[PDB]
Amino acid sequence: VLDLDLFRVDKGGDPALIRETQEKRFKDPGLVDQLVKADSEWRRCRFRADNLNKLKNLCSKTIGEKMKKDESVPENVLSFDDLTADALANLKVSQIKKVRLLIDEAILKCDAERIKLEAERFENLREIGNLLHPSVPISNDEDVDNKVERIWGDCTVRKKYSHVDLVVMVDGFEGEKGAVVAGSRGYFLKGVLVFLEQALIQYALRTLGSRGYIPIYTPFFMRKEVMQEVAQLSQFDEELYKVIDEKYLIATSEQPIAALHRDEWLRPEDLPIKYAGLSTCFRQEVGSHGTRGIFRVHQFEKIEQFVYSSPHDNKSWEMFEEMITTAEEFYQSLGIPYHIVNIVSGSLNHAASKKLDLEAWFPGSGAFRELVSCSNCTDYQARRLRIRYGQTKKMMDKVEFVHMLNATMCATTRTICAILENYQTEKGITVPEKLKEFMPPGLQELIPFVKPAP
Amino acid sequence: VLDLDLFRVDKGGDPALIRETQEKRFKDPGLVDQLVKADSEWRRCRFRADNLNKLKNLCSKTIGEKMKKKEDESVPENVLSFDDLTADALANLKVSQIKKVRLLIDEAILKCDAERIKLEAERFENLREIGNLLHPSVPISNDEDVDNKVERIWGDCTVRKKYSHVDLVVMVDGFEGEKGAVVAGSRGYFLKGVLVFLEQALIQYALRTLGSRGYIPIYTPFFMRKEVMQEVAQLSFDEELYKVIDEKYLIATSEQPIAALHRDEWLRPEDLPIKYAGLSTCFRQEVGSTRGIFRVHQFEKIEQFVYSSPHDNKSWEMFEEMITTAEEFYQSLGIPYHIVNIVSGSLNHAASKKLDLEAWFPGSGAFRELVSCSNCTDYQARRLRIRYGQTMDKVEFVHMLNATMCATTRTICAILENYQTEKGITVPEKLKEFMPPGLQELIPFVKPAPI
Ligand SMILES: [Mg+2]
Ligand SMILES: [Mg+2]
Repeated sequence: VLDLDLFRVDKGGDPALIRETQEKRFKDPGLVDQLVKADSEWRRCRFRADNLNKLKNLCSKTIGEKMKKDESVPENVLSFDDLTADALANLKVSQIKKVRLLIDEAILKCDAERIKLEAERFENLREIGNLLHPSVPISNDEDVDNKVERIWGDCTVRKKYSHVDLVVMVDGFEGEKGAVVAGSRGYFLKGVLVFLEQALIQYALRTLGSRGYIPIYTPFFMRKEVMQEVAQLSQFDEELYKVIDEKYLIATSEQPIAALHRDEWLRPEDLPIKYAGLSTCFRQEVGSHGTRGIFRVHQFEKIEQFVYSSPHDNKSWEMFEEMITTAEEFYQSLGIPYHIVNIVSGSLNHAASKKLDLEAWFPGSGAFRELVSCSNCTDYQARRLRIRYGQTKKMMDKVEFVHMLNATMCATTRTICAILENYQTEKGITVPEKLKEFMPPGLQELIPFVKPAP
Repeated sequence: VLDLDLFRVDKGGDPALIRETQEKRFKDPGLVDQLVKADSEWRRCRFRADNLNKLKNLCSKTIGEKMKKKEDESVPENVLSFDDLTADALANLKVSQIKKVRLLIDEAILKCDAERIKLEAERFENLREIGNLLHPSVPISNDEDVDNKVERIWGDCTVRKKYSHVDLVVMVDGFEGEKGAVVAGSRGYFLKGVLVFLEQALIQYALRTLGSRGYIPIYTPFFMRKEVMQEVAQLSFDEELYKVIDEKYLIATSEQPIAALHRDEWLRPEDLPIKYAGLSTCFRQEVGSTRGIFRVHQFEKIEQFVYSSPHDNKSWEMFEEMITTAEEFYQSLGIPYHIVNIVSGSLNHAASKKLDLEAWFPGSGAFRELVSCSNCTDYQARRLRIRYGQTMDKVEFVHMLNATMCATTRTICAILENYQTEKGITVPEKLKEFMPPGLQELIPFVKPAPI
């Protein structure tokens, strides 16, 4: 969520800049005007209600000195404007009472507004997205305007089989009974594919590990209270699962890891802190209808990159590029062709300044499909989670919050499909060099077709 | 659930033995008698009704040949019986006699619709509560602590070492349980760094070991639909699992999804044994109520699931292979342990026998179970309807055995407590190959102990 001081010109903000961003994503720019308005009303109330406190006091102190010594009149010329220490000392105690009653009744009307405002403010702030990097293509149309930045390896080449067939032909896949047991799209992974996935996971962990990442195995479900801080409203509907306190099944490894450092002060010598998330992830995936394979599925393992960065100096954008670079070199090494894609503003979620997708070329399917997504969220989440930049070297008006980035480096199911269609040959699927050491004996070299293709 | 013919003496049964068993288990010996009664009442109704009918036809048959070939008294008394009314005695009784005898047979025909209800009532209710046959070796007691039999011991289970698994897990900087309780709830945890690596080593080592002994590794869904989770899982809906919303449950073992894999199938005898190494993350609510990774709500588990032939000793030989395979595993990891034969009182209804491998924790000064192996014979297979062969005469069911070979967090604790030293945790030889460089000799203590 954005700093409120950004919506206040007297605090150094530019409501105009945010109005304009709200336009670059495609969303209501008035959502800003309503926030400023409600914020201003909020702020005037705190001011006016402090005046009323003084007027009430003078009232109760004077009704104080008059009971140092029933009888009534309607008697009001007094608007609170005309009300003075002397003006009231000339009045019957019954009249000063009916005035103080008009004050405390106004002081309460403030508290009523303030309350309905504090919310109308927070409901609006939640729906206003983060500032965009200048490089983001401005469009609402994802397919036409996503912009291809780099290409690598041969993305033309066509091969014989789709990954749907190949998971059967090597007999690593039970989708019929998986569909009975867990519901639609449920699956079992058999044999070679289990050993293959373990190799991927090992190679990824080794990779990130030696680049400085700390492998971390997350809990798979989060408290509903911590979840609301790390995700958005369109998350709790589209894909998350409800569990019974009351908890949600994590859709990524970024959720628990963000909440890991919550309400804490990270020291600059310690940044950047890089984690390699290892988790099983669950997505309800509403909107994806259209039959089946292991590619789009409700349950899978991910290896995620999560980085805590300093706010200053562009160290977070430097880290951002370093993060997608790590992702590329991983797929480079496994010999998967891909192209990097800069996602349009309309398709970014609220916390993202910029998003890069690495999309692999699937030779069998003859399509690009997304293996990786990479985001810089700057301080948007950090400020909700209160993760503060912990500098000891000077004195500060307001604290600064760390930058947070997350990339999903490897989603085992999708990556496996990618490997399968790219390494597929005749006898079977060739095992990628970088994975051989991680396969069991007899499974290095090739993975044979044991069964015919549908 | 038991084969109904086991209750029927003339079907080869021994209802005494089943009673005796139910005694040995300490469950209710009565539930047998009830069902022998309801079963017999129905069958008696039925044999009467069927056999009383077989005579009514032989009444009409030889009554047919009578007027056709050639040739008025009361009913002769020496024919009314099942055994005394036979083809011959009908001839000497003429006809218009046979006619009247046939009216007495029809007066005695009854409907069993009333008795059937009662039988099915007993089956649906009681059958599920009569436990499986016991292996001769199962010690008979209801008190585990005193009467569990220790069959074997390996390595030195006396030895003490300085720190428990609770401290080592901190000292290696492998655990954030403070901040994992914030995120996931009570007992929630993060595993980090060296311990994420140790565990991937274990999973790799376990799967090589099972894979090269002929097991097919299988990665199951981590949740199943409420409907199917009911149709499969053992009486122990004891543990409260977890609920997901779709109406789904979070699995507590791989055993449930896999069992559900072969449900309602006929299995080629040629193919058996079918051996699976199940690999899944498991979720246990009720962790039992000072926080380690030993008792937690979520952990990875590698399980052995075997389908076997019902004939001869095959499943009991299989049972021994399985418990052995595990011992050898913990042996190669250099983990001291003893095998425990679990008493009759404590067995699940489906278990014929259960062996527990309990490793020794030097730091803690305690035995804690890393492995449990059970042979359920055809008990569950019969309910799941997983059939042996013949894809007519009496149907047979496969035997099913299952053992959890490695529960990663528990195993990891055993390794730490046993391999601890002054400098760090020595890496166990068979694991070295699977760890990253810098981790192959030793896992260092980078933090002071929580003292
Ligand atoms: Mg996607
Ligand atoms: Mg446990």
